[PDB]
Amino acid sequence: DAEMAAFGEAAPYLRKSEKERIEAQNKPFDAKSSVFVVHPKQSFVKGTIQSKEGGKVTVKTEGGETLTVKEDQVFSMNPPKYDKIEDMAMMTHLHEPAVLYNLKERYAAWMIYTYSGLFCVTVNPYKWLPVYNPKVVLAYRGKKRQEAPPHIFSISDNAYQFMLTDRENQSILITGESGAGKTVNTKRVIQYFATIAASGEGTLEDQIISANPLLEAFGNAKTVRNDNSSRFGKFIRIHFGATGKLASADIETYLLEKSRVTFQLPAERSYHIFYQIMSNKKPELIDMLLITTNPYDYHYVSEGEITVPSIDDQEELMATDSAIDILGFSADEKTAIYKLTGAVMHYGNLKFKQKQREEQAEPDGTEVADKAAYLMGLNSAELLKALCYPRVGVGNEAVTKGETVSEVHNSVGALAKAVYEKMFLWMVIRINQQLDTKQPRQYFIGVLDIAGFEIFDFNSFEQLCINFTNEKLQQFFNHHMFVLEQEEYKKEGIEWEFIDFGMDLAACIELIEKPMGIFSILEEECMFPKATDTSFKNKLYDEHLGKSNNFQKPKPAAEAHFSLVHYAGTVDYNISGWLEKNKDPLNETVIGLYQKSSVKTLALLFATYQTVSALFRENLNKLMANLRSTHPHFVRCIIPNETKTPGAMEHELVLHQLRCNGVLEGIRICRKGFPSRVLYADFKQRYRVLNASAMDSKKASEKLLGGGDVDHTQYAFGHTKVFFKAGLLGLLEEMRDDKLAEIITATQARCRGFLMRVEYRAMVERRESIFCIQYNVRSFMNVKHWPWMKLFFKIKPLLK
Repeated sequence: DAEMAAFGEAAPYLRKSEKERIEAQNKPFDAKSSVFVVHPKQSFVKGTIQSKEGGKVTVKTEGGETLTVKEDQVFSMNPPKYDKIEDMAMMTHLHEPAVLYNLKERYAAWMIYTYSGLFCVTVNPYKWLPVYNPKVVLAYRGKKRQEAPPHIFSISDNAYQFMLTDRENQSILITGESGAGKTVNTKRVIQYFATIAASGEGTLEDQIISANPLLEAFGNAKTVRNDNSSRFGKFIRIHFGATGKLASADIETYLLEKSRVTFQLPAERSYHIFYQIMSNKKPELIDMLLITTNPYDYHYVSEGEITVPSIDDQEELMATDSAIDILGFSADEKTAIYKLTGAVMHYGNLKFKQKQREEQAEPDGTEVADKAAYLMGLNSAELLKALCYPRVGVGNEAVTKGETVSEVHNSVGALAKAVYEKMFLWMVIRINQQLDTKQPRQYFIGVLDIAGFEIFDFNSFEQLCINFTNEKLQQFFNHHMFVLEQEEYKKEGIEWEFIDFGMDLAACIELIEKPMGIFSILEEECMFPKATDTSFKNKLYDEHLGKSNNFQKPKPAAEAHFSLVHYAGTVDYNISGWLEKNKDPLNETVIGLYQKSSVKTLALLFATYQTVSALFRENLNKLMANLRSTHPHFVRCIIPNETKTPGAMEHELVLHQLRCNGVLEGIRICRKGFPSRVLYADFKQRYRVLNASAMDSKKASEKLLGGGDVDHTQYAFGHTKVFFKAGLLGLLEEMRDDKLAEIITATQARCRGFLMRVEYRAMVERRESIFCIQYNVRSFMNVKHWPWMKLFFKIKPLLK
C-alpha cells in the first residue's frame, strides 16, 4: 500500500490491498477435511471430505455434489496463507490442482502475472489493462523480483541488471499456443529495452521497433484463435553496448507458414499484406500491381475470410509502408516487394488446359501470365514454356520434360510459395543490415519467440520440427534448473545429490537428431530417386522398432504411422508428404528465368540456387548454441478460454498448457528436493507459538523443531535457512491454527467480558437521571390539565 504508488493505478492488477490480503490469509481453515478432487466433467473441483471408505473417498463439492473417488483422486489444499501467491513454487502443496487453482484465482481478480518457479506465467486478459503503463515501466526499473509483484518487466529488467552485474549475456524465452498472445509480450518486452536504455541522442530504437509491423504484414494473419497470429518464429539479439546503452539488433526467422500463401482455412485468412494492399489506401498500388480491390479475384487469398472487424487494413498499409522506409529500403526494393507480392496473387490465377489428344498442359491464355511476367521482369512466353515444358537435366545433359495440368498448377503454387518465402527471408536480412552499426558490442539480450509443443489429432512434419524444438528447449531448462538448484544446496550446506534433470529427455532427442535417427532416415531416402513415403516408413521401423523405447507404433482410435514419447506426452505422427515437403521440389527452368530477371531483387533472392530438415537442424543448432552462452530467462504465455472471455478459464485447457509448458515439470523437479525454504526469522515469528517455551535467529529455529510429533527428516537446515519437503509447512500452520483459537478465543472473552463490564458502569450511572426524567414527565401529564397550573402558565410571564 505504502509501497505501491509508482503503479498506483495499475496496483490493483499487480497486487491487492493490504487487507484484501489479510482478510484472505487470516481466515478459518480445516486442513484434514478441505481438499481438491478429480472430476469427470470439470477437471478438478474443490470439496470437503465427508467420509473415508478405507481407500475410497466421499466428498462434498463446491456447488454441491457428492462423489466417492479413490484415495489418489484426492489432493490436499493449501492453507489460506497461500491464496494468490506470487510464486506458486512457494506453496507447500505442489500438486496439479493447486497450480491450476492459483492461476485461476488471481485471474478472476484480474492478475495476469503469476510466477511458477522461474517462469513468469502470463494469462490473456482479453481486455485492456493499465499494466503496460508508462508508470510501471519505471517502477520495475532497478527492482529484484522480490521487491515487486509478478510482472514481465520484472523479468525484463532483471535481465538487464544481471546483464551488467554478471557480465553475461541473457535470454528470454517466450512460448505458448497460437492464441496465448506472445507477439504482444515480445513486442512489449522489446519496447522495454528500447526505453530503459536508449542512445538515439531515424534511430535504432525505432527501426528496432518498426521492424515488427513489416514482418507482421508478411508473416502474420488471422487465425481462428488470434486475429494477428504469428505464423513464424523469431529470435532477436539486442546488442547492448559497454556502457549499457543500445548498440545493435539481430533478427532470425524460423518456420514460416508457407501454406497460407496458397491456402487458408474457412475461418482464417492469409497474410495481412494482401488484404492491406487491396484495401485501397494507396490506389496507385492497385493499378501498379494490376489487380483489383475484390479478393475474390485471387483464389490464393480468399479461400477463407477477407475481412476482420478488429483490423483496419487501410491504417496498416501505411504502417507497413512507412516502416519499410524507416527500415532503409530502396524505393525500388520497396517497389519489388510490392510488385512481387502481387505477382504471387496472379500466379494463383494462372490457368491451364489439356492439349488435345495429349495429356499435356497447355496455357489457357496469356492474360495473367502477361501481368505476372511483367511484374516480375520476365517474358510471358519463356515463362509459360518453362512451366509447361520443364527442361530438365537427367544424365549429363538437359532433357526436356512435359507436364500435366495437375502438375503445373502444383508447380506454380510451389514457386508462389517459394518466392514469397525467400522474399520474406530477404526482407529480414535487409532489416538486419540496417540494424547493423559500427559501435562496439559487449553483450546482448536474446528474445526468443516460437511456438510450444502443441498436440493435434493430426501431427505432420511441421509438428515434429516444432515439437523437437520444444523438447530441446525444455531440456535446456531442466538443466539450468539442475545447475541452479545444486548451487543452493551448496550455498546452504545441505547434502543433496542429484542427477541432471535434462538427462531424462536425452533419449527422445537422440532418436530424432542422431545419425540413424528419424531425420537422417528422412533425409537419406530423399536421395533415392524412387523412394516412397511408404518406403521411408519401413526404413523407419526396421531400424527403430522394438529396438527403441521412445519409438512406438500408433494405437488406432485421422491415421498415424508412428508415435513418439516426448516429455509432454505421446505424439502420433503421420508421414505423408514428408518426402516431398522435405525435397522442396522447384521447377528449375523457371528459377532460371528469375535468376535473370530485370527485377534485380527477384534476381537476387534466387542466386543461392540438400534437404529442408537439413537446415532446420543447422539453424536450430546455431540457436540452441546461442541460447547456451546465455543466462536463460523464461516466460510462459497462457490462454484462458477458447471462447475469448476475460476473467475466465477452461480448466483442462489451461491444464494442458501447463504440461507442455514446462510449468508442471518445474513443479515436479521442485517437489523432489526441498521445495519450501524458510528464512530463520521468518521462521521464528510465525511459529514460536508452537512450543514457545523451548537467542539466535538461527540456532533458535533449530532448537524449536525440538518439539512436535513431526518428521525430523523432512527438513534440513543450513546457513541461511531451513529446507522443507511438501505438506510440511502445511502441517506446521495447522498446529499453529489450533494455537490461535486458543490465543484468540481467550482474548475474545475478556474483551466480551470487559465489554459488558462498562455497560454496567453506564447502566448504573444512568440509574437516577432516568427517574428524574421518569417522574418529571408524569407530573406534567397530570398538571397541564389543572386550572391552577394553566393559570400560573399564562401568568408566569408577567413576572420578573
